[PDB]
Amino acid sequence: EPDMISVFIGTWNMGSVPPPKNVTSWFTSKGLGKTLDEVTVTIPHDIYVFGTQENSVGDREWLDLLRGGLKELTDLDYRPIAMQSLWNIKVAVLVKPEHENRISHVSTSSVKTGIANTLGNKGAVGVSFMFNGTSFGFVNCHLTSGNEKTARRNQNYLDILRLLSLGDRQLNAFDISLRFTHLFWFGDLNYRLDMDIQEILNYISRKEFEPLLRVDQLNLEREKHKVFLRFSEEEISFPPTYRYERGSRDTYAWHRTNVPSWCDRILWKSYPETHIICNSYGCTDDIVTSDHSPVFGTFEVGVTSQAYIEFESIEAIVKTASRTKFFIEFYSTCLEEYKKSFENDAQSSDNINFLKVQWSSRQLPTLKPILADIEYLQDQHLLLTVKSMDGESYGECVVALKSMIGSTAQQFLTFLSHRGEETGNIRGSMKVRVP
Repeated sequence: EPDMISVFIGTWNMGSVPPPKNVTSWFTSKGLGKTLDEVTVTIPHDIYVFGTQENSVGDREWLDLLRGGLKELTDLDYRPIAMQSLWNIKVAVLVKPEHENRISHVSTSSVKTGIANTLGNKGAVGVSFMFNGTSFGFVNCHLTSGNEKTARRNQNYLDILRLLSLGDRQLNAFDISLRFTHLFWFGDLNYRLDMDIQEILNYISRKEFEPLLRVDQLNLEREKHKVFLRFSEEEISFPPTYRYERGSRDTYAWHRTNVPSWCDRILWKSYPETHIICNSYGCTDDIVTSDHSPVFGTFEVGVTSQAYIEFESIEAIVKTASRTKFFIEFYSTCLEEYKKSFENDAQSSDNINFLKVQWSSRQLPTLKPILADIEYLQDQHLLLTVKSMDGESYGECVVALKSMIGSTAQQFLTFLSHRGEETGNIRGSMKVRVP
């Protein structure tokens, strides 16, 4: 029935002590940054997702605290659809009672990413599900600490990306960056500021965040295309959330030392031509039990209620030295089974590192969707993987059917990726024809 839903994401490193009794500000996006402080009448969200780190409250008691807090806030009995914990890294997903019958295909997963000669218990936990016909993944993580450990954090990220098993077994050809309509990845990512302490404190007291954001390690690693390929993060207008003295937010704790940093982050990655708007991204300033401040993010998200596809041609530019033949596998929830193309019938290159690979219409199968309703087909997506004939994918991508419905073929162009690396691009011409 609903066209759109409101999704809340919270991330909080709790610093190994229990929460204060009142965490209302976290739930309602009140504090610093892009906030919902103007809102006078709380509009309860459809889904609340809580990711925590250094959470030393027993699992049952923690879930009870959250459910109890939401009950008091909303007067609704929110339904925990899933929880997953790995050491003190814990995620929970709660939904309005009315939505319980809209949820299906729930899975959870965890991944350990321990590095020698460092403090352990790092990794990630995840939950995925369907809300009617739209799929969601949520990843909560705690990555390697330390100013000098950027490379370790990047490897943690890649290991989580590769090993987290959320979602359908058939989507094994893809990693979690392409398994869901909407993927939220958050946690104590532990990336720091490349600047000395007194200089950082100066900019924080001036509320001049741009010079700090320029030396944020996460931003810098994303710019290098090493992590979070084509994810989004809302603009940061709140002060660094680590490391505070407990009992107030007036003073940062300090021993390059453990400099104040945006450790705690929310990013997202969505299928093309979908509706998602970020309505808040911020931190609280009245929750003072931990050396981190809680971070909130909220999102309005489109949801879709639970014929043939013909290509004129496909051309891929693939980052590879191989000169063999290639084919494509096509997957989608709108297909009864996955389909495969024939060998490419043309290829060329004037670059030792790249290859242009082409499939004419003849080399490409028509795909048959399970339902011919225009409104159904508009919300669907195709997942493509480019494979060699000898056989391991060279690149995956997603293509939206939204603008392709009709009699004449339409252009598409998108990026190929594999294991967190950009591996080229793919383009073509296709249509989704209904009788």
